[PDB]
Amino acid sequence: VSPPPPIADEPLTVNTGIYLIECYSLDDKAETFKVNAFLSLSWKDRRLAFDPVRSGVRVKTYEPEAIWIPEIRFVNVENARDADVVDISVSPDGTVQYLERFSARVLSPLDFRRYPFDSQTLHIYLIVRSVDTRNIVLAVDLEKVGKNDDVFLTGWDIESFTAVVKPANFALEDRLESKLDYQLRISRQYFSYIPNIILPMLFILFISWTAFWSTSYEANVTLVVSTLIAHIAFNILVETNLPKTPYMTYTGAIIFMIYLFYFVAVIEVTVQHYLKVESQPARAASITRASRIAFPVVFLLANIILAFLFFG
Amino acid sequence: VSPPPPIADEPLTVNTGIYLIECYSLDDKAETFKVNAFLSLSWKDRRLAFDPVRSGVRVKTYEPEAIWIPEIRFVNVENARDADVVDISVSPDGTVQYLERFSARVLSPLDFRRYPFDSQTLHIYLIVRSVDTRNIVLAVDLEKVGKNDDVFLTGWDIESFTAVVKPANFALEDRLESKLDYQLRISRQYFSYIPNIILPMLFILFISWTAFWSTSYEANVTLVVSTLIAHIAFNILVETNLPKTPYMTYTGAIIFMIYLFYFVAVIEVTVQHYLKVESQPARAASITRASRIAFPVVFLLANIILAFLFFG
Amino acid sequence: VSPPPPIADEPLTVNTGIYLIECYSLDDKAETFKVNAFLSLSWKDRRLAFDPVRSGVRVKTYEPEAIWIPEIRFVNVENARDADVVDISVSPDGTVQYLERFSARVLSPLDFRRYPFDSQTLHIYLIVRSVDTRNIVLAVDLEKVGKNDDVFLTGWDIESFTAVVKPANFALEDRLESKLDYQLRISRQYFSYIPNIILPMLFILFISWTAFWSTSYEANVTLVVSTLIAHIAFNILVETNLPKTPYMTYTGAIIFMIYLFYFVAVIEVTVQHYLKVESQPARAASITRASRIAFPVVFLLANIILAFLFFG
Amino acid sequence: VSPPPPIADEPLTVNTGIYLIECYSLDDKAETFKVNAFLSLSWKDRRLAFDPVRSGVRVKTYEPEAIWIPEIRFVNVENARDADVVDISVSPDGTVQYLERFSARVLSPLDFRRYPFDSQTLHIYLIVRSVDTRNIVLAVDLEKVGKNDDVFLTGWDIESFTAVVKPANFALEDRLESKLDYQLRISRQYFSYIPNIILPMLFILFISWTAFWSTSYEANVTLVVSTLIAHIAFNILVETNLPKTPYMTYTGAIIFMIYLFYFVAVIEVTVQHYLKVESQPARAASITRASRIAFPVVFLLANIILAFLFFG
Amino acid sequence: VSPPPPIADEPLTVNTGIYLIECYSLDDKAETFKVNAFLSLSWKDRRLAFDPVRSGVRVKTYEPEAIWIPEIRFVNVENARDADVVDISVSPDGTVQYLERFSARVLSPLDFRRYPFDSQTLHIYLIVRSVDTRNIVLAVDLEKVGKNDDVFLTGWDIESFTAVVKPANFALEDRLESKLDYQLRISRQYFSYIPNIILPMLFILFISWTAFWSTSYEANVTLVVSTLIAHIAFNILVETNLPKTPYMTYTGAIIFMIYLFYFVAVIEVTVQHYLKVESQPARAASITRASRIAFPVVFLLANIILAFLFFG
Ligand SMILES: [Cl-]
Ligand SMILES: [Cl-]
Ligand SMILES: [Cl-]
Ligand SMILES: [Cl-]
Ligand SMILES: [Cl-]
Repeated sequence: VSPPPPIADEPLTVNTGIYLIECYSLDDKAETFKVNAFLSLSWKDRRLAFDPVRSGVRVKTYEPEAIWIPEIRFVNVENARDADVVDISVSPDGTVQYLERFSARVLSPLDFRRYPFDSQTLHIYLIVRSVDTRNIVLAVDLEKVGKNDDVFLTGWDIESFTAVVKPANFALEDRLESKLDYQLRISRQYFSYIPNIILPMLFILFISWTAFWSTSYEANVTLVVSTLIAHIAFNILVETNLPKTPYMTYTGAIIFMIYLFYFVAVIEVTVQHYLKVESQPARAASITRASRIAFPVVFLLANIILAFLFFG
Repeated sequence: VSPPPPIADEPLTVNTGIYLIECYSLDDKAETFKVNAFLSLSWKDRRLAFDPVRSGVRVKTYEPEAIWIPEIRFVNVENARDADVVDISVSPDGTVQYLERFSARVLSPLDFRRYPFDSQTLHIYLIVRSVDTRNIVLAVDLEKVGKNDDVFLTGWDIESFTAVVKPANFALEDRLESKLDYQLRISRQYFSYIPNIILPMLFILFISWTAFWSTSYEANVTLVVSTLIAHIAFNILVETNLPKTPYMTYTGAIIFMIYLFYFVAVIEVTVQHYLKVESQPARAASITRASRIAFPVVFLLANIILAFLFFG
Repeated sequence: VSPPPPIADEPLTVNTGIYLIECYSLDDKAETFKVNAFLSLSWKDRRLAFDPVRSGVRVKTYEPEAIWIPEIRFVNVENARDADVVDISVSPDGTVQYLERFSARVLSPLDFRRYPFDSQTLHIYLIVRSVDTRNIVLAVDLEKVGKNDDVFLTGWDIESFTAVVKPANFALEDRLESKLDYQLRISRQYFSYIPNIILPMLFILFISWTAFWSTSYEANVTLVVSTLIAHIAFNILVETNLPKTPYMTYTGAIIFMIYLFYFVAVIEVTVQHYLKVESQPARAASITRASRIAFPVVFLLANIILAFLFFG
Repeated sequence: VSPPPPIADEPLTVNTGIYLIECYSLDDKAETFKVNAFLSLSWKDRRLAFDPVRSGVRVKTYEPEAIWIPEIRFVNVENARDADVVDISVSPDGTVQYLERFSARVLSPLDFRRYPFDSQTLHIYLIVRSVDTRNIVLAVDLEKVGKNDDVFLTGWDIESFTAVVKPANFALEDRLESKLDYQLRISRQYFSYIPNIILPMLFILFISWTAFWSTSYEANVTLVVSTLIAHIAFNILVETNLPKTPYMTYTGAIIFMIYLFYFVAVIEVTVQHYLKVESQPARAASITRASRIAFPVVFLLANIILAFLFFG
Repeated sequence: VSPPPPIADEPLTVNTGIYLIECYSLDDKAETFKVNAFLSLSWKDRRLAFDPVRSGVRVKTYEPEAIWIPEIRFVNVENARDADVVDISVSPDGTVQYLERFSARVLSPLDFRRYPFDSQTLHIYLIVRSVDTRNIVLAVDLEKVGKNDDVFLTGWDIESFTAVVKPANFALEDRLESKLDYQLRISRQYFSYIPNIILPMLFILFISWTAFWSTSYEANVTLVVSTLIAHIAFNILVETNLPKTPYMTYTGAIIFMIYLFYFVAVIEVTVQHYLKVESQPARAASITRASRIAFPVVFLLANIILAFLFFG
């Protein structure tokens, strides 16, 4: 009903804590995820103090009404959280214990420079607005921060869930506000990607590369163009999941390099056939023998170079 | 309004029960399902006791207000349940009868190691938080647990719906809590999968395998590559339903083995043609005759080996 | 506020009725549909009786509060209905007239054994729970059951909307309950299916069948395999609408039979070419001439057999 | 709180009006659209009359409570509208001025006989239910019906928004009800359809038709079948937008005619090759020369005939 | 409870301001986006004035009730905003300070004439309706308009967020209303488009163009038609993102020009083969040599012409 008045000028300290219960629905394209967790708050109010001996009880229970509770809000959320009060307890000295359970949709950016083998960090911001009569600051209670053993994400491993103890204080809208950071570190499970994407691509590439042992123009043309069509289908299937970024990624580089290889293979096949038509069956043979060795070595070298560039 | 005070130190026992009415919308990718069911609660409160002879009635009816009702919550739910009170009845000795109908979205993990022929177990957890003056524990009433005869799931058969009678007691947030387990066992209907997926794949594979009776290079190349394209289309159609897992599955193993077979077939066709070009028409014939027998036997043996590995 | 007390032991009779206004969003995969309709209720309460001459009015109007209204619920619904009270009227003898408008999502199974030319029956169940002091039963008022002339379903024709007059009485949760059945019969509009699906399939099949008048192996191989690819694309387009069922359907049988025909055609083309290679140009000619007649007759006969099996 | 009593027997007249603000989300498949608009109501109540000189004011303001407001409902809506009261004003003679802003989802059927170049009319129905003591009728105020200049629909042009002044009075549920019609006429923007659909189809058709200048069987077969596959892909792309109808449309007729042309072209190519095999190189030449002229003229004539049939 | 009465005739001035926090979910097809921001309001009310010395306080705090607050509404929104009051403060002279946080879905049109390299301007309109006793006008407070440093849009860069200081006053529904404009300028990130779309198209075009160095009809036909099929697939992939417009765009022009090039290439290949069949192997050679130079130069010139037309 009214914020507790200070003794002389000290600000009001509120201790926070978040205990995760469920986390799910991590969308790459929308860069959002859903959370379900506990919120704990604690502060000091001497107006609620009582004598345990006289009252005959140790802990008093209060309704959410007829008591002052600070408004804590999330910054990076789509809508306001859906929360219910679980319990409210008051100690004889005046310490208030608050607890609730909530659920919200969090918006956070992601980095896809290493998309198949990337790691991300998720941020949750807590903020509080100072009233005209009292300054409010936030603090972290490390004994009430954690997560359950059953918390799982589809396609991700959860590493740690910690918080930055030092808040950030700044002025917004002629008011002082304190902000807190809760960080959740996850890593992607890349096992399903290998046998579903990487290996069939290599098989199709090798199938395309068998035209350097044939002298039929029509058969080489069929092989190369059909393998190009299959590459296009696979590239469409891959792009239907990865969003667009203003920077270059590993997968896009590999795909572009594969298109360049297909183009060079078409060019080599045309040059072989053209030389063979003009009654020069030695230069075509030399070029074919050279290409047989040149293609796989150049492919391996460019793959090593790309891997060092992106992961070095 | 206030939890009933104990006699000396005994905890408060609450008997629970769940009667399923509707279950639907089982998503493989999101690992969620929707439920609609009855919730029954029963406990002891001696403050509500009355003399039936004096009052002239046997059962008293109370509104949800002006009576203490324990808060029971679900653990693995996306949001709070949408529930309404049906009836509340009080026995002359003080026993309270509670009943409601609710609907919620349950989050539960699944196992896809045997995806076409898998069985799953769904869990629903009930929890209760002890107050500062009374300890609350949960119990199971086997006479109020069941399901209707019209309960159906699209693509699944329902086997049984039971509950674990022994609760789990632990301390969370400086409070003792009791948790209960409700298990629902289902099995997948695999009839639609056979004629829609398994048989056309075998027909396409056999169509690819008819190039070991031909000596035209262009026709073999067309046959093998077109059958590869059709395999890629079918593989895309299959993957558009099965989520990614951090482990290896039956279907993915079969698909990878099919790609390997296509690669080996391409390699055999190229080797046959190359030998025939170099004026050696006996080794090519021998290799073709050997492959004719070798491919189906190796395919059958690898399929048997995979079936024992995954279902043994 | 309290159910009306019986005279000696008679149960309370409630007359129901449903007048449809809008029905839409019929999903084949989810087996759900949306409805918007009127609900009418009528019962007897002698505590509300009045003298028309003394009061000077004929019909009294009451608010939904300060009057006892029975709770009627739907069984096969995803959530509780969204309803508003329109009017409440009381006759001088005590008869209460109730009316409301609601909207709900109904869950009902479907049968796809004759998917292109199937008819379905939709069920809506009304139930009521007896109180500890009065037994409640349901009845049907045939003069308040019907539908508007503007009620339409996208892709379906509406035949009739009737109700079963005899309720079903049974004991559930130590309480007697009465249930009612409202049936809605619809038929599928199959006109759009013919020129969009059935005729192009036949054209593609006939295009595949023109290889029995050619002696070029490469051209036959191209024709058959390309027509197979187009069949696969059409089959994917068809399956993207029809859900999976634990039984065999007409369309799936036809599709499997088409795949079998393509396989046999490939086998015939290979056998023709193999015989022609071994310098036997009479047996190949005989087999080709026989196949020319054999394929269409066998196709027609198997189609007639399937049509009798599924529609006989 | 109570409807105003009549003088002798006259019914109560309510003047309505709708001013559109936003309209969006027009779904072809679901035949629904979303609206956001103003609702204006006006009637006569002499119980609210006052002397302006004595009161010292000209217009009185009332809360939505403690005043009788008629219930007006929409007929063809999925759910009840979400509305808020803007202002309520009372004139000294007793005239009440009502205004609100609402938003709803309207269900209305559509006609696709001329799908690329069709025009539609959208209907919004307002209805009111007579009370047991007063008859209520609806009227139209032409000075409060219109739309903003910024109202736009994605892919449609808005022509006019008028209303039928004569209401429809009928008896429903033993009660007299008045209904009103609000019509919104729109036309489709067909500019994007031409260069995206119509022209590439013609190019692909012409590419298929270049086999009447070649004598290679394999090349003709490749050309015709590949152009058929591309036609199938385009037809799938077109059908993924147009819903199914119980009648024949322009686009479906054109597509079927294109399939028939492809079939006839295949048949002609086979007949040419067969005649050339039997050492008759004059009849094949004559048939080819005749087809060269016959195909485009027949195509143009059938297109003209279809255009007259559907737009005549 | 009542608008503040004017001194003689001056209108009431309300100062507004918007501070953006989050913006997300920009849909090209639906032309909508979601916002989360602060709303600030300020006006003058002398009825709330107080003596600071007598009261002993500097700023008074009021609940949203028991105080007059003007109704401010958004024009181009799908639904009403979801807002909560943060703080309300009153200065000793009577100035009222208002603040809230809200979230809404904004509807605004877009221009796609330069789709890959376009810039858009988003509009947000604030409006207020004058009461029958006071005229209300809106004003802009430049010291409370801005955005956070963490505001990001997926695939867009944010340039500036300003407002037009001059409002628009007009009469609507017999009432004077003031409207304000808030403009947000963004630019598209076109980096991901180049290596994913533009370069593979050029590679496929060049692969098609290698048939002017070959004299095999079948191989040229395969190359051109397969490259056409791949172009069709890419065009479908591009159109699955860009909505339809009543005007011509850059991308659609390029796609149509590519189809025209494929048609002309088919025509050239047919003409070459026809001349070669008629024993004229000099004109075919001349036409091939001319086309080799003509195609790339014409392609470059038409691309330059289109680029000047659309960006000049
Ligand atoms: Cl919040
Ligand atoms: Cl819950
Ligand atoms: Cl209900
Ligand atoms: Cl409504
Ligand atoms: Cl608003």
